[PDB]
Amino acid sequence: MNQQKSLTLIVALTTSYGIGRSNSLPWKLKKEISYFKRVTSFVPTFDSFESMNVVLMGRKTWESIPLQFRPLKGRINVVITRNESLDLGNGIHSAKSLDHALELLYRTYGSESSVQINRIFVIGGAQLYKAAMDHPKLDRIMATIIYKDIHCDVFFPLKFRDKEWSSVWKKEKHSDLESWVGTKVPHGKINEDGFDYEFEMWTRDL
Ligand SMILES: NC(=O)C1=CN([C@@H]2O[C@H](COP(=O)(O)OP(=O)(O)OC[C@H]3O[C@@H](n4cnc5c(N)ncnc54)[C@@H](OP(=O)(O)O)[C@@H]3O)[C@@H](O)[C@H]2O)C=CC1
Ligand SMILES: CCOC(=O)CCCOc1ccc(OC)c(Cc2cnc3nc(N)nc(N)c3c2C)c1
Ligand SMILES: [Cl-]
Repeated sequence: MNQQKSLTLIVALTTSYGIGRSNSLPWKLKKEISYFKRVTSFVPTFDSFESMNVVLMGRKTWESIPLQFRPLKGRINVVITRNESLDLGNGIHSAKSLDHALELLYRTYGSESSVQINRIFVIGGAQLYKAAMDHPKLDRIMATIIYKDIHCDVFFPLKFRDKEWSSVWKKEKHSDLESWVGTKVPHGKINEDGFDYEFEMWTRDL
């Protein structure tokens, strides 16, 4: 009673797998953030009466979000921190691991709760991404590929777009991305402030 739902990782990364710098994002992509918000928030209409998605994040990531945007609005936020202490918070879930997170959510949001969980997202930390990539329930990566080798100092931990991982991870057709995401999504290269990026969806079999 815990390993029911699959997990989905969402991430914006460079062709060199760069995801962050001096604790922030090394780009300003207002439309990319907008896609992040849409994907992490989307719940099918019949279910949206009573269902919410969950965002799981590292502590370094909760801190890196501008204070004005936390908790990520309209999603159940859980911060994962090996050190369950005084950090605050208007109603804010803390777990010491990804699995302890799942147990807290299934305990807190059972049939018995007015709020029901739709999809569960891991939204980063390189270190949390690492745990997710090792988790037997992670089966989907929503990747925004940034076609510039922007200087980063934090990297996504597994080269999932590369030949060595290509029998495990497969990029899906764009219509399948749109099906999963529940709307039309810009297809192909988008340019916002200096460089091209594009939305991808990768899966693996559990
Ligand atoms: N480009 C993208 O899409 C994204 C980029 N980022 C970027 O990533 C950088 C953050 O990466 P990273 O340094 O790895 O930070 P994380 O957000 O993964 O790390 C923060 C902390 O979360 C806890 N934590 C993470 N994993 C575990 C685990 N398996 N078990 C217990 N606790 C855990 C902390 O433990 P403790 O409290 O014990 O220290 C860890 O130090 C920032 O630059 C941020 O801007 C973030 C999200 C998305
Ligand atoms: C209400 C209007 O207000 C808004 O627009 C929302 C504010 C969001 O601002 C952010 C500022 C910094 C930031 O660094 C972490 C994030 C997190 C983020 C951003 N893109 C992201 N993009 C992708 N593909 N994946 C992510 N996982 C991701 C993640 C975690 C968000
Ligand atoms: Cl958001």
